Amino acid sequence: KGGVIMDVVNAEQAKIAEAAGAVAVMALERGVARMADPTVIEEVMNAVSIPVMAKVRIGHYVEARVLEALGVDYIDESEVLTPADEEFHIDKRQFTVPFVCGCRDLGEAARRIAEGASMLRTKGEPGTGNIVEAVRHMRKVNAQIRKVVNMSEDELVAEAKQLGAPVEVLREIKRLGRLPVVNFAAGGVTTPADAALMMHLGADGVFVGSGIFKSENPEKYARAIVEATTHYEDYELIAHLSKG
Amino acid sequence: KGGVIMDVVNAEQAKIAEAAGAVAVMALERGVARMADPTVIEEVMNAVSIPVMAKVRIGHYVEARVLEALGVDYIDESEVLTPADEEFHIDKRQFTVPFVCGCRDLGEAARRIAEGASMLRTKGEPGTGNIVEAVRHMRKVNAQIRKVVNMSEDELVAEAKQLGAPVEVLREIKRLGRLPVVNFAAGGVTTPADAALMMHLGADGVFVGSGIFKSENPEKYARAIVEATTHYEDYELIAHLSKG
Amino acid sequence: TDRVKRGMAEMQKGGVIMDVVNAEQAKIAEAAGAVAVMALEGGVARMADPTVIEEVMNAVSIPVMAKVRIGHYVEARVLEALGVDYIDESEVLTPADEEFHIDKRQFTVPFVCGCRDLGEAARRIAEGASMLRTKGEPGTGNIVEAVRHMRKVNAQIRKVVNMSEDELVAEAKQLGAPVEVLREIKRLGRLPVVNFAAGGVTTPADAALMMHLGADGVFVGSGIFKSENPEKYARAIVEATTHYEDYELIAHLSKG
Amino acid sequence: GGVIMDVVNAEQAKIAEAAGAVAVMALERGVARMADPTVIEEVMNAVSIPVMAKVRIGHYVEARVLEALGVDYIDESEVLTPADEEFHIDKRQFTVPFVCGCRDLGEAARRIAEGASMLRTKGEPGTGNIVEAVRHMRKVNAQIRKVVNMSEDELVAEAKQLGAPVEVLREIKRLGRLPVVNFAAGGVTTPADAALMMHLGADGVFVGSGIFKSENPEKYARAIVEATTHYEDYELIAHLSKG
Amino acid sequence: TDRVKRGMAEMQKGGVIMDVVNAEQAKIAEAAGAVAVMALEGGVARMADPTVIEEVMNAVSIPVMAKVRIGHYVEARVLEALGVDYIDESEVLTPADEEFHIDKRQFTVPFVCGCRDLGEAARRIAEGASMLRTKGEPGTGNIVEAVRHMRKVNAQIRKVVNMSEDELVAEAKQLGAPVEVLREIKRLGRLPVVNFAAGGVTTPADAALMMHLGADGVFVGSGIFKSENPEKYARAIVEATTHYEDYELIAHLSKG
Repeated sequence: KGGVIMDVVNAEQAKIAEAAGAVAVMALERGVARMADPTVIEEVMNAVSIPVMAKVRIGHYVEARVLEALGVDYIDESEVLTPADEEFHIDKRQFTVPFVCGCRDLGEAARRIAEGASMLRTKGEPGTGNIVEAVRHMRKVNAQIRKVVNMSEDELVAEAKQLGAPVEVLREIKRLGRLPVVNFAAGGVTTPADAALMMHLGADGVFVGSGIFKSENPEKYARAIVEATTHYEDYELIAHLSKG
Repeated sequence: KGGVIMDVVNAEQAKIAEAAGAVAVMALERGVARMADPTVIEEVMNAVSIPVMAKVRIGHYVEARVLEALGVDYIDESEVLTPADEEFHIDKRQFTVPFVCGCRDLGEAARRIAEGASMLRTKGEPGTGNIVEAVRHMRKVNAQIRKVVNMSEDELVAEAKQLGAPVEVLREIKRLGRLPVVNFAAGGVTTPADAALMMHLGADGVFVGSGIFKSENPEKYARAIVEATTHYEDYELIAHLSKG
Repeated sequence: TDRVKRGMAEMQKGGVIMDVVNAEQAKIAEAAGAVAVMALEGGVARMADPTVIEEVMNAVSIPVMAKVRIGHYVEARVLEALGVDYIDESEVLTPADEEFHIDKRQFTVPFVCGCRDLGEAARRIAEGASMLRTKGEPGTGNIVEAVRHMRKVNAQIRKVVNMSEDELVAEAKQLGAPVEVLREIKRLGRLPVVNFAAGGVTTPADAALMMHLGADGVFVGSGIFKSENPEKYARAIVEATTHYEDYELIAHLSKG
Repeated sequence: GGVIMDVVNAEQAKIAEAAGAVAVMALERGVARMADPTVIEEVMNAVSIPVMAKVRIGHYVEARVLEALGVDYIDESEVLTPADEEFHIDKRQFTVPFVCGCRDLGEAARRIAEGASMLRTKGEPGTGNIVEAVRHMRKVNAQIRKVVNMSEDELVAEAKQLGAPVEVLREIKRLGRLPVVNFAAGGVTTPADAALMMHLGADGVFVGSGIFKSENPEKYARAIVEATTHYEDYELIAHLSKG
Repeated sequence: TDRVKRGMAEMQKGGVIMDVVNAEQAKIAEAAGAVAVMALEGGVARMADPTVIEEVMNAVSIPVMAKVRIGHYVEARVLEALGVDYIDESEVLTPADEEFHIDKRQFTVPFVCGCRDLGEAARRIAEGASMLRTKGEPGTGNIVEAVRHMRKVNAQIRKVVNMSEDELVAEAKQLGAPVEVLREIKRLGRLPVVNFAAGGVTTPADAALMMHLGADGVFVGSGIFKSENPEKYARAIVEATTHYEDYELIAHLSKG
């Protein structure tokens, strides 16, 4: 909960991220984008004590099994890599290691969960610095959850048909009053204000990319995001944090 | 299993049907078609020892609760009556009495099951004497079951999305190798040949309507259907049975 | 002022309102347990002759309604002047204005209006309606449209009650509703007026269904008086509507 | 009757105040966001007149940040990169008042229902072209005139047509005008332009960084301010169009 | 006669086949553990110069394939005459006939053909293909199309294996396939020929994936020889393809 997860390409960036207060890090390096070289992942795992994630192409069962074997803590089945299967996602239920997946709406979310996803993430539009798509997705998902939590029980099967969702997952959402997994914001989150907004909109946490490390003082900038995400209703603090 | 269920409008027809070998009977009488008068249903329940069915308009929770209270053994949420809810079916999970529902394909079947249906039935085109739609539906459902039983496990979620079905029901079908409920043919079944055909195509049994009682020798005609449905590969016998 | 009109309608919940064309029918309805009665008489259908309405008002102690053509300000003013208790601005009569409904805020007498969805409901309320009614498809004996309308309205209420406060203006634009009414529904948790079922309600099972689906009560038409024992039939509806979860009871009442 | 000017520093802020601006709008000038608070504080400290700034459409938190800085007015502005393409800030939950853009009476009424305290024409900013600001001011005022004078019983239907909250239309009818002030904005370049907007029914105007790119910003800013105040003094406006 | 051609291909399962342009590359491939090699050289691409093919055949003991243009009967006859072991009627060369493929039944030398779905596969087999291959999108490094094609073909096989016998003719009409081939697939429970992955296979993980998805083996292109240590890289693929469920092993091989 409450946390920020950061993208890193080496041990130095990993240590900054850990020092800045990240709850976890996402190992990458940077045509066709594949699973990272395991050297880099091991480099990062050795550099920190906080959980390390990495990531695979959509549908790439074997890339995922490789990362599981490397002892990675979380796998992100990620659309920002070149999809390897355009119709079917990994059957994540068959893995020990837990998975994070992207979603744009409650139908997708529910299908990812039925495939065995342990965690969800907004799809966003990564690299753009623009928060708009992440906001669209978080609003859509949460609006649809609210509708489902409060709807007449006998209308769920029909709702499930409409959304393209598994009814059992909707029934669980209704019963819990929320998603049975955590759902983070991801894509374009750039300023402290952005991060706190995502929390305001119902995110459980946020993902942030390599933008942090292109700034002049990455340590300070990473901390600003971390503190804004934790104290997302402290507007005096966030105002202060946004001066760098 | 193996059985024939017959439509009846009074005690006399009920006794014929029981005497002919029906495993159960379906009480009716005959603008807007509603649940039958409970007098007629009680008449029929008193006339026989075999289970009695009746049913209600689609979506008619209270008609169904009335029949449950009357001590009816099975409720048919039936499209041949005037639908009362064109978007939502009864939440049958909330009832003691079991329900039979119509379906045309595995998507529908699976939604009915997720609503709590205990038994399924082909939709057919009732009253026409034409077996063609019942055949279409039985072939469709069974073809789709065969596909699902034998398909790659990781493709089910996507299949469920395509069919508009709850994935848990597909997973159960795969695991069992068939539907978790019984599925009868219904609509247009007229000759002994027809009845045995439906069994040949994978039906668990058949429903037959008031056509029987408009014939000259209903007893003989009802028996012919019953024996054809039980001995559906005895072609010498069926040939004999079809001479009336 | 709106609280007084509305307080009079909320005194009707649990109840059945019946259509009648004369004093005899009115007395049957009252005797049967109706909380109110609706006075009436293809081709063009107008406000009823005031003689008939007076006949009915004089025949019973329970409130009398009547209803007018949609948009017919003057017909409404006439009924108000007759001392009618409630006016139904009703689409079953031939609409007189196909674009604008009566500005009911300018009347002492409270109005009931039909609606198919929460957008319509909210517009009726903004026009000053004190009570709402499902549109149904009247005369058919078929409950299906009334069900559609009650499910739609209630599903949309449930959505609004529970949605994020900052999304309501956009919701209101989507539904074609006045935002202040949505805000009130969210605050209250329900409609600020009573909402009855109407159209096709025919058996006891039907009436109780409507209550099951969230209706505050039901309207029932001249079908009752074409039956063999109207008194018994009217009572059956009334008892089914009051005891809508008593399935043993509803079962017995259905023989007749 | 006033003029509000865009400024990027203390120097520009003081010129604007000295020229007679009723307020100033702080900015810095990819993806456009809320300004760095340093710049806003720089501007707030430089002048005594109200300071405005800003936020991206839908950015609740950016707005809360500005509120916390002690800014006087927030502009929920479409010239910044929208952060929420479906929902605007629920301004009713804030102490600080907001200004919003609108193109027609429907939009205006929704902004007001969201809690806007002030309205502004959308214009097409940066172009020097007044044409869109005119289109919006004409459309809004024509629709107001229609509403003020229309039959009471036709307002619910009008509200459905315009996509507006009927309570806001009812208020406009009762008041005979908008319940908030409505300024022109976008492309206002010459004194003639500013006075035109007033002629068309604007309550005032916004003007951008164009002023400070001229040779004598102080003179130019004053010209606009005097033209906006004395918008029917054509001899005066003629005089002010020369330098 | 068809059993002899096919018996030679089934001796290739589990294996990796590599593209080579000269003797040096051929020897690397053979040394790396390839079960065979594929001899080759935008604008128009034809059958290779026979000099190069002979160069390659003389350089190694493992089978040599080459690839021809689609429909190029004569190019194929030329390669047959050169004593090549397998001919690939290949869409990566510029098609010579856009409507008709070679009638491979009239040849001694066995052919491999591309397919995207079971319809195509069955038509290739009816034309006399002895081996099948995914079409992929070659040169891109992207596995996605090869995966699409392997999933489609295998999903359709699984459907046919298990479907009701009397539905096959209609299935065959739907898929544009010869029914006798479908009947054989149903009887066998699988394709009567071997089916390899091809197009974009780039990492060890890729190769093992294809096996996971049901490929009988893989083809890999000139990408191998543009790497820094082709020998090591080629071996990595070969070992990953053989030990496709050994994830610890596949993990180590990926450093290089």
